[PDB]
Order: sequence, then structure tokens, then C-alpha cells
Amino acid sequence: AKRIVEPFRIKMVEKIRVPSREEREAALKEAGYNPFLLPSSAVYIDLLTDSGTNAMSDHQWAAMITGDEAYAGSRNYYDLKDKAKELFNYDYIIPAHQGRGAENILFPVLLKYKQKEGKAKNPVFISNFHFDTTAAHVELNGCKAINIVTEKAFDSETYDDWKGDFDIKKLKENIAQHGADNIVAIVSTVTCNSAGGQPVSMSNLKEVYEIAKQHGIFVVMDSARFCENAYFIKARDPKYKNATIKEVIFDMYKYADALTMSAKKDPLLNIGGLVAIRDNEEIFTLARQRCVPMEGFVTYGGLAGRDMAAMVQGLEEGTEEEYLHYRIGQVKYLGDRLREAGIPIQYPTGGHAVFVDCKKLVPQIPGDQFPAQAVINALYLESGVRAVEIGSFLLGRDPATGEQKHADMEFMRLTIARRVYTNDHMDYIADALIGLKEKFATLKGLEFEYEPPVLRHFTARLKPI
Amino acid sequence: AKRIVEPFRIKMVEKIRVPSREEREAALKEAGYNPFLLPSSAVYIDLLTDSGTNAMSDHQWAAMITGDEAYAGSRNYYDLKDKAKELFNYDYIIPAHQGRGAENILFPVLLKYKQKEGKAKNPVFISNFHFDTTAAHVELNGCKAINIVTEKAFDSETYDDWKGDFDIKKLKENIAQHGADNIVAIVSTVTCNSAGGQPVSMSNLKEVYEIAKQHGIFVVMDSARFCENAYFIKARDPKYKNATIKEVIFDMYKYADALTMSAKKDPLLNIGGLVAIRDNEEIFTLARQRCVPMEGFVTYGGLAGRDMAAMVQGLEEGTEEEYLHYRIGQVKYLGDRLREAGIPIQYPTGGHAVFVDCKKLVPQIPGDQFPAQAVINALYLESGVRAVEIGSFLLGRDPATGEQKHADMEFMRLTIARRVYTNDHMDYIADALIGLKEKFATLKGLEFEYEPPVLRHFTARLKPIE
Amino acid sequence: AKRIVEPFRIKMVEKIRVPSREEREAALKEAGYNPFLLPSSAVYIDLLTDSGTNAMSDHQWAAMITGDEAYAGSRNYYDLKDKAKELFNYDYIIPAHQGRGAENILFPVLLKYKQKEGKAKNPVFISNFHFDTTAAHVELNGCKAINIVTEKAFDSETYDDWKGDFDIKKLKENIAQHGADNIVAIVSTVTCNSAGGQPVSMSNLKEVYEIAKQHGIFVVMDSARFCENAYFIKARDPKYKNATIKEVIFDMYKYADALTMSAKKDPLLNIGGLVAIRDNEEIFTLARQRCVPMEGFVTYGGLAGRDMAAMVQGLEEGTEEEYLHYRIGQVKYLGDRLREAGIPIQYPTGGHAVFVDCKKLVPQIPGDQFPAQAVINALYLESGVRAVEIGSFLLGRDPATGEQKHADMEFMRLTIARRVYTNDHMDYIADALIGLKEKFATLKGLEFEYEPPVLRHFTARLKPI
Amino acid sequence: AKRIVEPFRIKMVEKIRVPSREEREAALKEAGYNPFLLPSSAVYIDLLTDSGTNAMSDHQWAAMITGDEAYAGSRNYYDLKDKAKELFNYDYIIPAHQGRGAENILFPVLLKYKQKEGKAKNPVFISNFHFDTTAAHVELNGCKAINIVTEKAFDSETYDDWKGDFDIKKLKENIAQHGADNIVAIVSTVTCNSAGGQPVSMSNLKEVYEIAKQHGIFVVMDSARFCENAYFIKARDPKYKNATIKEVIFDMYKYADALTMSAKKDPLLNIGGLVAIRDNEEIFTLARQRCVPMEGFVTYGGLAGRDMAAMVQGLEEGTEEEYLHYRIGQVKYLGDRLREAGIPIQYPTGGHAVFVDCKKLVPQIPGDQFPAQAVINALYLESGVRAVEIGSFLLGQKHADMEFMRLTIARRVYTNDHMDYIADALIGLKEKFATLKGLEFEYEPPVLRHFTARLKPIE
Ligand SMILES: CC1=C(O)/C(=C\N=C(/Cc2c[nH]c3ncccc23)C(=O)O)C(COP(=O)(O)O)=CN1
Ligand SMILES: CC1=C(O)/C(=C\N=C(/Cc2c[nH]c3ncccc23)C(=O)O)C(COP(=O)(O)O)=CN1
Ligand SMILES: Cc1ncc(COP(=O)(O)O)c(/C=N/[C@@H](Cc2c[nH]c3ncccc23)C(=O)O)c1O
Ligand SMILES: Cc1ncc(COP(=O)(O)O)c(/C=N/[C@@H](Cc2c[nH]c3ncccc23)C(=O)O)c1O
Ligand SMILES: [K+]
Ligand SMILES: [K+]
Repeated sequence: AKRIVEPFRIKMVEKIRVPSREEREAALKEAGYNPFLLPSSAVYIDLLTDSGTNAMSDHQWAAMITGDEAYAGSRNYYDLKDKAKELFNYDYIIPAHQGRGAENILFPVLLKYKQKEGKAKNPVFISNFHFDTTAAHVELNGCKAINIVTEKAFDSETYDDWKGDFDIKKLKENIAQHGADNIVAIVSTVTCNSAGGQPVSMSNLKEVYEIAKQHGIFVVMDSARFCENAYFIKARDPKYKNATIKEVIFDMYKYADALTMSAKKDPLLNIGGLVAIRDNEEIFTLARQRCVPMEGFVTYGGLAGRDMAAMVQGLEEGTEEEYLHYRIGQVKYLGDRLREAGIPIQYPTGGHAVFVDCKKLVPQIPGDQFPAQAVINALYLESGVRAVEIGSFLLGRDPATGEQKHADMEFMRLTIARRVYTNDHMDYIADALIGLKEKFATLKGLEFEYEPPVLRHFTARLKPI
Repeated sequence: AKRIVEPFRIKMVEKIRVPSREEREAALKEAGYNPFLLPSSAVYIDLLTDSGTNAMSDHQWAAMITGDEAYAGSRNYYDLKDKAKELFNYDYIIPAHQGRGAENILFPVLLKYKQKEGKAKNPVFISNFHFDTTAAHVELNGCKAINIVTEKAFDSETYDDWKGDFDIKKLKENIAQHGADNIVAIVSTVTCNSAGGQPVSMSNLKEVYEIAKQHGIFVVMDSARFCENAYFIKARDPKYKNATIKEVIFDMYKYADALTMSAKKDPLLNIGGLVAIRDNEEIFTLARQRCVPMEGFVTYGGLAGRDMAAMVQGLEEGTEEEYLHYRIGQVKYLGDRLREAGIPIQYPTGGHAVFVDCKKLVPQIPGDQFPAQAVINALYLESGVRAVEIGSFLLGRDPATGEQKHADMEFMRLTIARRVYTNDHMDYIADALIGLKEKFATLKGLEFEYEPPVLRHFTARLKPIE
Repeated sequence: AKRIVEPFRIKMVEKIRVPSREEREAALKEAGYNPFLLPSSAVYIDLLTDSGTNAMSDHQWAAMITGDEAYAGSRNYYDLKDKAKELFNYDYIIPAHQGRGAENILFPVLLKYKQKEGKAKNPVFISNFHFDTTAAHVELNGCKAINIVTEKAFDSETYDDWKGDFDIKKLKENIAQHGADNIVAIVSTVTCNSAGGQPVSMSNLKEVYEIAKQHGIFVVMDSARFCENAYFIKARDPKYKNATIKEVIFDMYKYADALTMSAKKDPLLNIGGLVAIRDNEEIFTLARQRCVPMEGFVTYGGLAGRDMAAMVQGLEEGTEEEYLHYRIGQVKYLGDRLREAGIPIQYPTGGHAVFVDCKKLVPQIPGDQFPAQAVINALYLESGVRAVEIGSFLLGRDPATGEQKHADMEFMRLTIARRVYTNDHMDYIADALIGLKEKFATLKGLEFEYEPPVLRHFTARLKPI
Repeated sequence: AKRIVEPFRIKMVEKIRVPSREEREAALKEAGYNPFLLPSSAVYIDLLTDSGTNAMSDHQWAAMITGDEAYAGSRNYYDLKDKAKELFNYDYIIPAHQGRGAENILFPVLLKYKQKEGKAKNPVFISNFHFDTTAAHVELNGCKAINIVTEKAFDSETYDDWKGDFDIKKLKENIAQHGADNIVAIVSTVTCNSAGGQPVSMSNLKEVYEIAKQHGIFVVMDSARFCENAYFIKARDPKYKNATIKEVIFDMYKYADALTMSAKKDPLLNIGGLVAIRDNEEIFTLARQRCVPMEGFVTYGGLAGRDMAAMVQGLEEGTEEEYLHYRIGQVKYLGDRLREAGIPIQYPTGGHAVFVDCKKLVPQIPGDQFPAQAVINALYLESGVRAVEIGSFLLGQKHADMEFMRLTIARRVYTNDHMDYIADALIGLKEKFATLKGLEFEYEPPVLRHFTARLKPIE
């Protein structure tokens, strides 16, 4: 394990505290054994998400202070437009309040666009892996969300450079089975969140885009963690060994027609999202027509002016290789601590989180009893650290059959907010999980009490078995 | 006209400037003669809206700096929950990113809830006046938005205390015509924005709510300007002469079952919204399940923690009567200057804006050519002040006939952000509009070039009829 | 009277409240009938000073957030150095924590420098008018503070363009009487605070400086209100009718060798000061050696880095002519409201405050009895407004005689902070003072219960008669 | 070496960068081989001082935003007064712009007060150790600054619990030698900055006060690092094992009549100072009379209202034991990395810095050549770390025998990963220790040379 030094120093701090063991026992109980329902006061180190919990820079705060709050035509809207043209070469932007607002703007518009000439009667979206909000917006619009990530993502312990890659073979099979007229769009998720924050390679992105253009399919880059994906392409693809991060990013976006971004991830924000469209002005115009009732006027999209200002500055800071080397180096430090102590993880670690393979850590719990959640619950009761489950619990149920979607991966996700926690905080997280060495086989799964029909993991209430 | 002094002093400023006439003329053509498409840099004083442009206090900024950005369980969510219980006596909250996010959470839930028990077969919503994003969500979900504001709202020059009131006769007639089963909800808009920011009386709120419960109809308080409405109740209803503003608000919300709020108006914020539900936990649970895919997790709802913290403090500051007296007195001062000069306005002025009656100011322009928009564009080329149209352009086409919804009133809305402009800014606005007294005749209407199907006035480009 | 619109809009507000007459009377007695000893909570509109009470711009706050707090070599120290070269053409700067800190750094250095040559056996300083802390530092260093303002300043109701001017005949008289070897420095105070914020003409500054060089005498510009002085030069001097404000300022500082500045005035700050020296490197070095024990290291001078950053920005905003036009016009609006009702004021109004002539308003109270302080107290009891005395109270006793210095003016100063109050606040002040027309003849002065030996008006406790 | 986790998380960051080795030698050249003349843009990790470079909390920045900027009677002045009464039990406050502003207010007043009845004809001040600005103000007013730290502070490698103590024997001897009428005040400096940030025990503070009160001598507590001292007392005095940090502090200030404070240290500020007086109203009145010409009006003292607001909150946060344990543990972690690798340091480490003895690292450079400055320059050229010299360059040649480079650590600014960068730089200098040459004056000022002198390597 190698500690990589921060390429910054601290300017402002926020207190944290360890709640007592009896606080955590009561809190988890009151929260229905779902840490999503805990108050933050009951949490020590929060590893629930890397979304919106990032520490901004003094430059981002100063940009907020001078942000233009004008309802129409904010100065910051035009800076954000130029920045998106600078980084992605995309000519149209619509701000959104966060990533699932961008998906609510774009995905219904793509469906209606595809349904011209009476096509897309049995419509589907195709992705390496639809994350939860993305798949929910696909299915809420009456489509199937099809995930075709490479099967090397399924062998946790075996190294591979690109575990977020599309399976090109399955992509061709799905185009053959469904037909190009049913494929509303392809979604390239960079990095692949559900596979473990694992990068998609540039040739993979290129190859998927070639096939899509052959068949007239629209391609959307789910871009929440694009800077982490660009760093991995520079690190693992020899063809980009001497490229700047921005140069890799520019090339990534030659292989999509539009993007949906949660700016709460790699742009280092606490709120914000973005739709950018390359050159298709009709899809842009239709999305603007949906933005107005759902999000806001097309020059702020449900954001305050200051948050567009912070996003402009965040989009620059998130591409800095010195910062990305440290950020992804910190994730790698935590993974190497756990791996050295015999804890199975998705290897190599991805950009934003260590994914602990609980299918190997707790074999006595079947996947539909949520094994990673039993581990998460025990880790919290022992340490005050709050983690999150990326497995059968999050995967949910098939819209058609109403049964559990089969999960090939049962991950506990230790999600690391950017520039928030030190490597000493990582050591606490590592030692806490390692201290559970003798209790893993003792753990038992969980059973529902209240299950939402959609995105159930957020508010479900569980009971032990 | 009477000038009322600020109950505050200035702690931070932001420069503004006056574009040259050369820039304004050019900027308007580049904007398609739709001021909504002007860059803010081309605007001197911005009267487009009172939404999200407000100046916050130092205490509001301090609340932001210590805001808790946690994804789940932010301390500011629990503060917001207690604050809603304090102000409205409502036990459930869901934050939203702004008012139309709150509408998108709640209104589809209310429809499906009634549909699930075999009702709402031909569904309608009824309001004193649905505002545009509110009506847009009604229509997007397959329902009809019915507006029944008192006819006194159309008698602009004649003073009345409660020009936002429901027409009670018309409420009962619609309930009989459509049936209670088909009425998804009644929406009480306070103040009534479309009628000129005009207040709804307490006794009108109470009668509407009592009729609603007799028929099992859910009532939603559209609450963006609830503090301005409450100030008017204290000012004009003798029963509330000696009540506090909070006591007036507490009584107002006895006459609804839920609220949707744009916290960008009276809570004095730059972003933010809220759903609050009095005590219907099933509606609450259904609203939360829609919040998650559309807005965000149920304890931040598409807001930053710092914005929930700012809302908690702003909800307090927006009820302060010395602030409300000053704010509404500034709007009144602007209207008095215009009304002194013969310009017809909705009288008395409402809480957030002066509404100029352009059907009385420029009779030569027909309603479907948007006479208020012609006056707005001339005021911009003359002064750099950007105003907004509240008439046919905003009312739009009927989603069933595809033709112009008949506009009983053509208003140019001079909308005043809270604590942003001084009374000397008000004098500049009034002097410029009075300065167009000789050119109101020679003003002609406008036609469409690109018309959106929903909420057309925003991105539409207009062609001068000449 | 003419109301001039703010060339800004409001971005942040701070509550104020009117204390009840009962609280006012209790607080005034507890403060020893000296409003300097009132807590701010007992004050509605504060007109005690225009020092450190200004409202900053969003850009000033954005500069604070990114300020460099380094102990040595702050980025903002160098930016401030560059700003002084641009504005004043001066080559050396020493930041100070405020104006009297600048005077403490520089005045002892100028005296020892004059003595090292063998001179200064009976040392004096000469100014159009030394303000209080300036004269206190002159006297604390063993020198006499001689004031020779134009006689026009004593003719309060009669208009004159340049009531802050040096009396040229008296300058030569004092140079002949004391000898050039005894004059440590000439202090050009711009605007002349004690004469009523009244401007010094460019031709007067030039003639003073040329007389000073003739005799080898160092010239210091007391520059707390140099931008207001510059606006008056453009407005009233035909030579500069079409010059920019910055061009006026650059010409002003051709007529001095160094400057001491409270940045809490015209650079729109809440704290801060500055020494700038034109080119005399020896004085700069000696002043640096005194900066270290009294203020701090020479690259921050007792300021946080954020306050240097705000000063750079404020130096620029303080010179914008649209702002000065409004600021001075608001002072002029309040003065005109008072003058139209028959209240005698120093006319024309100066840059920062309206000076009410209380020798004429309350002729029954002798000067030694402080008639202006009687009007101030009455105004406060009536309205919550706190004003300050610029007469015999502030002038204090003479170090040699020990008795009251002869006061040629007895003013109540209504001091206006920058960008803080609106013209409706000005109307409130005007109506309050105008409403006291009947009570003016009935007022009675005060006596000393506790008199500090130096700068007695800040902390003295008085008792009516 | 044990790493102690931060009891906080990061809310706002500020970029740092490593300048190239060519920039370092060119900038150190322009700086005249004096690190104080480097711009910050030339410095990677700044270890020059723990004064004014601290990271504030979100609560401190919120307090600034609502700060009352009124000239007279700021809301935050009264808050600060109450906070001094709570923490110290002292009844009178005067804000100052920083520590040496507070000394400029109080020390000339104490001298005039002692002279009131034909006394103090040969006046002196006595301290466990006067810091530089403290000693400079004493001498600028015509007094001698006598330093009488315990002898165990001079044995750098040998542990002792209280290396900042007064030598009680010397205190009684100096009282007898100078007479209690010439002792204007005793200055108890906590922690003892010049001894290495080393604490003063409660019993030492107690006995010193008892002696002074018997002789009618005024006792001033120099309080810049009072919380760090309070932590060491609770950690090393068994009587206080179970006391809170605030209870320790309350007890400390029973043994003084006044305090001067740089709030730029333990109160976690970027600017700010404080005078507080226990109950002597006459000294308070005279101190206010000097505040007005020198600092500002007596309710802000040369501070913005926002900075007084931040001070009130910082005084609370600087007492938090979880934070102090981490803060003093991080300095100790750097010290242990160095001590475990054969680098001589003042042992144990103090509250705010690590002192490295360079006279033993470069046994080729004599005292008349500034060995610690050559190590500092060598450390800056290989890491970008700017440390300060406390040896033959702190000219106030006289004597020295102590050639220490100080590694001063700002509060809540640098991680233990930054500490490792620093330690590995100073340990990685083994290969170039022997080949390091001395430094000569290329340009020397007559006074305060280490602030502005220019040097050049000796060939
Ligand atoms: C009563 C009520 C409102 O007034 C209301 C918003 N009003 C606005 C803002 C904006 C919305 N459409 C417009 N058309 C023309 C000019 C401006 C606007 C206003 O400027 O009037 C909302 C929606 O909340 P939000 O804006 O999503 O947060 C719900 N209900
Ligand atoms: C011309 C000039 C000044 O006006 C000046 C400061 N003036 C002030 C502030 C204050 C000082 N004494 C007062 N007596 C009565 C009322 C207020 C005051 C003002 O309100 O007029 C200074 C000193 O600067 P600082 O305060 O250290 O930053 C130097 N020169
Ligand atoms: C690839 C990709 N696309 C779109 C989005 C949606 O963006 P948004 O609306 O939140 O801005 C995300 C968001 N991910 C975040 C937040 C989150 C959403 N659901 C979750 N379930 C469990 C744990 C966390 C989460 C994260 O994984 O922590 C994303 O990762
Ligand atoms: C015990 C004690 N008393 C008073 C003071 C004065 O407070 P101030 O005016 O700075 O606020 C201090 C301050 N010391 C600081 C800063 C500093 C001043 N001179 C220096 N020379 C070399 C290196 C650093 C410094 C420190 O040691 O780094 C103090 O330590
Ligand atoms: K957040
Ligand atoms: K806004």
C-alpha cells in the first residue's frame, strides 16, 4: 500500500465525531436496518456516496460569490456553454439540477424521437451497465434496460485493465435480437459504476460508437465519472501515455452524440447536472422543451447561478492529473490495505470507491437475502462508517416478471468523496472492516418490511433473519 | 406616492450597468424580440421575475457555509421539517429543487391516487388561477386546468381588497358539472400571481376548503407568495388586525391538505422548493417514491445542503412584518407613480409586482398580437429595463382545440426581486414608462416564428408585425 | 434636492432596528452621555464614522476567499505593490492594519531621519489640517502639529470650490518662522477631514509640493479619502473636466513623496491601511524596520491575507466615477435637505459627511461646553441616529499649555458609510434633525467626569449642565 | 511513529505546487539566500510559522459573515468579553490586531505604572523565556528582558515533562539581584516558544505567581499557545488526568494578573490579538488610553468585526481536546519519524513545531557560518519546504550554542502525508549533508538581519 500526498492543503474544516456503540445500535434499529435512513448525526465517516459530498476549492467558492443569479441569460450559463465546447467539442448545453434531472430531460426525448415513423414499438436502451436512476428512467418510460458489461467484470480477483468495457459480442447479438429500430439509444457509462467504478477503454468506446453509427443508433455518454475514466485511459492505454487528461477527454467524446452528467461527481460539486448535445439541434430543441416544465428555464435548469459558476470552475479542476493521481491513488490505498489482509475486492480498484466482494466474504447468505447489506450493517455497528450496497438490493426487480433481477456481483461499496477524507481516515475504515475477520461467517441476511416498487434500496425497511 | 425606508442596510453589492441604445437594439434582434432570450449582460434593471433573484441576508449566507451536504440525513433536512411543522402545522416534508419540481412530485401522485380507486376518469384541477408551470403539469398528466378567479380581478382600475379570491358560485358549478370524482384537487394560489399578485381572503380560503371536504376533494396550497398573501390578510381583514404574520399563516394552512412551494419567492432564496403534507401519510409515501427518480433522495430533493439551510432561515425572514411592509410598500410606490401619471394598473397593487393593463394602455393592438409584449419591447429599447408579459402569450393555446386560450387580461408585469432594488431604482422604471406616453400609439403587435407546444413564451421568437 | 440612483444592486442585507426611546435614554446615560460608549445594539442608523463600515462588492468577497494567508511573500502583497505603482506611481509599499498604524510606522521614521542630518531641534509638522490620530502621533513623537487650512473653511454657509486648501501665505510664514530644518514633514490631507471633507485643489497641492521641494521638506499625503478628493478635482477644475478619475489621482501624487492611507475609507474596506513611498529607499528601509515590532512582517503589516486581497479590489472600485458620483451625490442630497430647512452646514458638502455648524445652530452653548455634542445627544434621543463631534471635544487640549485648543469650527458630523444606506435612510436622518427646530435654543452643554490625556473624545464620560 | 486521525473532514481546499529545483535556487538567490524573502509562490510546504496560517472551521467562516463591523460597540466585542470571562475568569478585555500589538498596548503601561512612585529606575522584565517581539518591546521601552528557563531545556535529546518551566532558583536570585521595585512584570510564556514549544507545569506557574504576589510583582501570561500548554498539563500532571481542557485553562490563569495573546495561534485565526486583565481597573484604563492612538478604538483594536467574531469561535474550538490530541500528535509524528531515523530533535516535541539541531548534521560548517540556514536552504532546494532558523541568525555574534531549524506546523492545514514528505526530505539529505558548504553575507542590514539579509554560499 502506497500513500500518495495531497496536491492541496486544507483551507476549511468540518467537525466529525464517533457516535457511541449504543447510539449506532439504536440508530440502525430506528432506520429499519437501512443506513440510507440514518441521520448524518449518527454517522462517523460517510462512505454512502461520492455524489455531492465533495470538498470544493477556494476558487469554486469565490466563483459562487460572484455568480449571476439572473433568471434568463445568466453570465455563468454562457461560461458553462463555452467550457462544454472546450472539453467535449459539443455545441449545445442544457443545465440540469443533477444527473437524474438530465436523464429526465434527455431519455423521454430520445424515446419520442425514435418513435417517429412508428419505430421503437418494443423499445430498449443498451448500456455496459445502467446505474439505478438511469435504469429507472428507462423503465419508467416503458423501455427495457439491457446491461452488457464484459464478463471479466465478474471475476473480482482476476486483474483486467478495462472491467467496464461493453461486451461487443453481446451488443451485436442485442442489435440482432431487438433490431436497430427498437434501440432508442446506447448509454456508455464512464466509469462503469455498477462494475466497480471500472474504466471503459478508448478502443471499446470507439468500437461501440462505430457499430451504433452503422445502424443509426444514438449514443449517450453517462458522464458522471468521466475524468476518472480519462485517467485510466492515460494510465493503461499505451496509445495515450503522453496525452494530457483533456486530450483523452476530447477523444472520449468523439464516440457519443450527447452526454448526461451528474456534476456532483467528477466536477467536484455539491449539486448540479448537465446535458450537452454534440450537433443534433432538433434533439436539443426538444430537450429544451422538456427542461422548462421539469427543471427550469433553459439557462439555469433548476440551478442557482452560483452553482453554474462552481460547475465551470469544477469542470477544470476535475481534469487535473495531479489531483486525479492522488484521488484514485487514495482509493487504491484503501483497496490495497483490505486486499493485503485477505478481504476480497474488485481488483483493480476503480476511480471512486473500493467494492468489497461479499459473495466471497459471506457465503452463507444467498444473494436475494442481500449479503453485502449484512456486512454493511455490521461494519456500521462496529465503527460508525456508513457504506452502501451495489448488489441484488440495488439491482431491484425486473419490470416484466416482477422477480429479483439476477445479480452477478454482490458488492459492498466504500465510496470516497473527493478531497474530503485523509489516508488516516482510510486506515480507520480498513482496520474496522479487518477487525470483522471472525464475524463474517456468523452474519445473516435481511428481509423486507416495506419495499418501494421503484428504486427500492433508498427507502426500504428491512428486518434481520 | 410614499417611500418606505428599508428595515435593513446593505452588506454586499453587485454592479449593474446601462447598455447603450446600440447594444439594446442589436441585442433585441439577436434575441428574436423576446426579452426572455436576452443575455443578462444586455439588461440594466431586471424585472423579468421575482423568482430566485432575491438578495439574502448575512444570516442566510452564514447558514449556507455550515450547511450539511450529506447525501442522506442532512441536519438541515430535519431543521426544514421542524420549520414546516412550526409555520404550517404540517407533519411531512419533501424538499424539491424548485416550485415546478414540487408540482412534478405531487400532482401526478394525486391523480394516480384518485385513479386507483376508480375515480378521475375525466380528471380536472380547479384553481383561483393556475400559474403556467402548474397548469403545464396538469395538462402533461392528461387533466384540464380550470381557473375560476373572481370577476373583480378583471376590473383593473377599481379597488378591491381581495382580487385573488375564488369565485365560489363558479366552484360549485364546476363541481356539479364535472363531478367530485373527476376533481383531482383544488389548488389555492396565494397570492394569486396571474390575477396580479392579488390576495385571497381568509374567509374565501376557508369557504373553498369547507366545500372541498364536503366533496372529498384534496386541496393544495400553491404557496410561493404565502407571506405576501398573509400580509394582506393582516392589513385588510379586520379579524386579523392584531394578529402576527405567523398566526395569519398558521390559520391560512388550516384550509389546505398539502402545499407546493417555490422557495425562490417569499422565502428569499436563489433556488429551492418544498412539498409539505398536513397528515396524509399515504400521499406522503407515494410522493417520496416519485421524488427519488425525479429529484433526488428524500432528505435533499435536488437541493444542496447549503440551500436547505438557507431555506430554513429564509422561511423565518420572509414572515417578518417590517420586511413585508417595506417590500409591498415598494411595489405600491412604483404603482402609485404610474397610476399618478394616468397609466392603468391592476389596483391595488399586489405583493411582488406592478401589473400594467395593456388592454387599456394600447387598445389598437389586438389580444392575439400580444399588446403587452409590444410595450415591454419598447420599454427595453428605451431604458434597458426588461419586463415580462402576463396575458395571451403566457396563457397559450388550448390543449384540446389547439387555439388561443381567451385572455381576459393583458398585463405587462414589472416584477420586483426582494431586497435588491431601491426606491430610486423604482423612480428610474417609472420615469421611463411614463416617457413612452406619446409612443403607445404607433406600437403594433407581434406574431410567432417558432412556437413551442408547452410554455411557449419562454423560447418563442417573435416577428414584428410593424 | 436631487436623488442619484445606486450604480449597483443589493446582493446581501443586514438587519437594523429602531430602539425605543426608553432604551435610548437608558443607553445614553450608561454611556456617560458619550455616544462613543453606546453598544451598537442601541443604535438604529450609525453615522459615527465612514471608517470600516463600508459594504464590499461580491468581487471583494471573492478576493477574500482566495486570499493568501502566507506569513511571508503573500501573493496579495505583490498584487498590492503592483496596484500602488499603477495608481500612484510609487515604488514601495508597507501594508498596515489601518491608518494610524501607517502613521505609527512612518512618522517616527521621518523625525529620526530629519534628526540624523542634525536638524529637527524643535520639530514641527505642517498640514492643511491634521486629523486627530495624525496629530496625536505628531505630538507623541515630540513635535508640534500646525494646521493652516484656508480661511474659506471657517465661512461655513458661503460656497467655495476648495475649502480644504492649504493657506499658501501661512505655509511660507511657518517655514520662515520655524525654519525648514525644523519642519519634519508637510502632510497634505485629501480630502481635508477636519474642514468638513472638503477638497484640496490640484493647483494647491502642486504649489505646496513645489514650495516644499524648494526647502528640502518631505511631503506626506494623508490619503484616506483621495478618491473623493479626485472626484471634486474633475468636477470643479476645468483642466481635468475630461480626465479620468485615475488620471487625476496619478497627477495628485506627483505632489507628494509618500502616503499614509486608511483603506477603511475610500478603498471600501472594513480594515486595512497602507504606507506607500515614491522612491526614497532609505525611508522605506527605516519604515520597514519599525513595521516589524509594531505591525507585523513587512509583507502583511498586521493584516490577514484576505484583507490585502480585498484592498487590491477595493482600490479599483473606489476610483470608479459612476460610484463616486452617486456616493458624493447622496451626501449632497442629505446636506441639501438640511440646508433647505435652514440648518447651517458646511456648504458645499464634502465627500463623506454632512457637517452641521453648531456654533450657529446652538449659539447659547460656549465652545468649551461642546455645543455639537449637545445636538448629537438630542438627535440620538429623538431618532436612534448616532453622529459624532468635530469641534472642541475632538480638538482636545494643547500639550504645551494644557488647556483647550482654540477651535475655529464646532461641527456635528453626519458621517455616511459607502454603499450602506439608501436615500430613504437619508430622508429619515434629515426629517429627524429638521424635526428638532423648536428644541435647539434649549440645549445645554456638558462637563468632564473622566478625561483621557490623549484622544479624550473616544472614551471620556460626560455629565450635562 | 503513530499517525492520529483528524477529528474533522475537509470542507475547502487550496492548491499547493512543488516548484522545480531551478526555481528554488533562482528564487533563493533573489531572496538573498534568506527564506523570509521568498515569495509564497516559490514555497511548496510552508513551515515558516504556525502564526496566521491556520485553517478555520465552517463555523468560524459563518461567524465572520454575520460579524458586526460597527466602529464603536460591535456585538462581537461583547461576545469576546464574555468569552474571556468564561475561559480565563478575567473581567477586562482590549482586542488588538495581533500579539505584538497586544504587547505594545500593555507593556509600556506596566512600566509607567511601576514608575508611579519613584521606582523602576533600572527596570527589567523576567520570563521563562521572552519571545522575540516580547523582548523587543521590553527593550524598546528601556528595560532588560531576563530569560530564566529551566536548565533541562538545554539537554535536547533527554526527555523531561516540563522543559518550559521557570528556574525557580534563578527567579528568586533575580528578584534579590534587581529588587522587586525594578521588576516591572514577570512574563509566563505558555507554551515556551523559544524553548521549543515546551510546556510549563501548573505547579511551576503556581509557585511563580506565589513568589510574585509576595513581592507585589505583576504577572502577565503570554498566551499565544495556551491550549497546547493546557493539553500537556492534562497529559503529564496526574492531578489533572480527569480534568477537562477548560478546567486546566481556568486553573492556569489563576496564576497571572493579565494576559497578552496572539490569537493567530491556538485560537486558530489568520489575524487577531487580545489583552485581558484579571481585575486591575487602573491598568485596564491606562491600557485603553494607549490602544486608541496605536491600534484603534477600544471595542475593535485594529480588527475587523468579522475577525473578532471568528476569535470568539476559535477560542472555543482551540480548547477541544480531540482536536488538541490530534494537533500535538501530528507534530509528535513528524518528530518521531525524524528521531527514529537518527535526526537530533528537541525531545519531547512541543505543541506546534519540531526543532532539528543542525550543528550535529553538518559538522563541516562552524558557528560563524550559519549551519542551520544551510540545512534550511538544502531542505528547500530538494523539497520546497520553507523552514525557519533559530540559531546564530536569530541575532538579538552573541552566543547561541543552539543551532536549530524549526519545522512549524500550522493548525489543521497539512496531513500526515505532508509530514512524511517533510521527514523524508530532511532524512533524504544524508547523502548531501557532508557536501554542504557555508554561507557568507553578500549583503547585511544593520538590524533584524534574518528578515532581509542577502547571503551567498562560501567556496
Ligand atoms: C404561483 C406559482 C409561481 O408563481 C411559480 C413561479 N413563478 C415565476 C417564475 C417563472 C415560472 N414561469 C414563469 N413565466 C413567466 C415569468 C416567470 C416565470 C414568476 O416569475 O412568476 C411557480 C413555479 O415555481 P419555480 O419557478 O419552478 O420555482 C409555481 N407557482
Ligand atoms: C484624515 C484621516 C482620517 O480621517 C483618519 C480616520 N478617521 C476616521 C476614524 C476615527 C479616527 N478618529 C476619529 N475621531 C472621530 C470620529 C471617527 C474617528 C473618521 O471617522 O474620520 C485617520 C486614521 O485612520 P484609522 O482610523 O487608523 O484607519 C487618519 N487620517
Ligand atoms: C453513473 C451514474 N449515472 C447517473 C447518476 C445519477 O446522478 P444524480 O441524479 O445522483 O446526480 C449517478 C449517481 N450516482 C451516485 C448517487 C446515487 C444514485 N443512486 C444510488 N444508489 C446507491 C448509492 C448511491 C447512489 C452514487 O453512485 O453515489 C451515477 O453514478
Ligand atoms: C510566545 C509569543 N508571543 C508573542 C508573539 C507575537 O504574536 P504576533 O504579533 O505574531 O501575533 C508570538 C508570535 N510568534 C510567531 C510569529 C513570529 C513572530 N516573530 C517571528 N520570528 C521568527 C519566526 C516566527 C515569528 C512564531 O513564533 O511563529 C509568540 O510566539
Ligand atoms: K450535497
Ligand atoms: K437564481
